[PDB]
Amino acid sequence: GMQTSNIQTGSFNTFLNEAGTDKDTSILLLHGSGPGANAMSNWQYALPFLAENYHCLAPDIAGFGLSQHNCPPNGTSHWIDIWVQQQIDLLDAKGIEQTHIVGNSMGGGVTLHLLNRHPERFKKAVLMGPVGAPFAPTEGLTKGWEFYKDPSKEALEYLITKFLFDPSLLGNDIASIAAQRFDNVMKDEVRLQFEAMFSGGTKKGIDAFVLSDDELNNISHQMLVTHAREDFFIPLNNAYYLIDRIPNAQLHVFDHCGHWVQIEKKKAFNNLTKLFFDGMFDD
Ligand SMILES: [Cl-]
Ligand SMILES: [Cl-]
Ligand code: NA
Repeated sequence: GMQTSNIQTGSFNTFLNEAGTDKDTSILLLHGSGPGANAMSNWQYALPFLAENYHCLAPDIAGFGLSQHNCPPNGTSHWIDIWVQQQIDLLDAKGIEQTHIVGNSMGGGVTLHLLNRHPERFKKAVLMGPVGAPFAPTEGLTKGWEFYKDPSKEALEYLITKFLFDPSLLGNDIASIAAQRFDNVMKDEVRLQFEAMFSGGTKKGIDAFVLSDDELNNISHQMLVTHAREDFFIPLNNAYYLIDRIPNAQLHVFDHCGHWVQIEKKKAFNNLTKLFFDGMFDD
C-alpha cells in the first residue's frame, strides 16, 4: 500500500515514500530533525490514514536518511536553501503544480520558507511544533542538534524518550528501540551531514529559520499550527508567535503531549489534519 522510489532532485537523489497515488489532491509531508530522522519514522502512522483520500508524498529531507546531499555545505541557512529547492525539485519531478503541506519542527520551518519563497506551489499548510519563531535554545533542541558531540545509545534513548510526554506509548522497551535505531545514527552516511546542518550551533540554527514579521504577515495560505503544550524541544510560545503574525493561521494545542504530536496522539492528530485539509474548519 506504499511505494518507494529514488528520484533526482537537482544535484542529488531524493528517497521518496508515496501512498494514495491514484488520488487527485496531494499532501507533502516534511519530517523533523531528531538524529537519524527520516520520512517513515515521522509519518508511518499518518501516511496510511491520509492516503485513503490524499496522494501523500513523504521524502527523506536532504542530508537525512537516504537523501544524502552530493556536496553538503556547512551552516543552517545554506541547508534551508537546499531543503526549499529540494521540495520544489520534487514537485516538478512529479508534475505536481500545487500541494497541501505538513511540516514537523525543522520540516515546519522548511514549510514556512516554502510558503514565503514559492507561495503559488502550495494550498493549505499544517505545522507541528515548527521552528521559524525566535527562541532561546531549549535543553531538548540543544541535546538533539548537538547529539554528535557526545553520541551514545544512552543519549539517543534519552532524546527519543523526551520526544514524548508518555514514553510508554512507544512500546514496552525503549532501550531496545534505541539499540536498533543507534546503528543507523552512527553511519558516516547519516552523521556527517547532520553535523554540517547545525555546525553553527543551536542558537545560529534557530535564528536561521526565523522569518521577518513582513514575511510572515505575507504568508497568505490557510494554515493550521499544531503544538504540544509540554513540547521539550520547541517552546509552545513559538506557536503563539506564529499565529500572531500569519494572517490565516488557526492554532491547536494538545495537552499531555510531547514534541511528536503525531505519535503521541496518532488518532487525534491524524483526524485533525485530515479534517483540516478536507475543509471542515474553513471559514
Ligand atoms: Cl524527527
Ligand atoms: Cl526536531
Ligand atoms: Na516559485
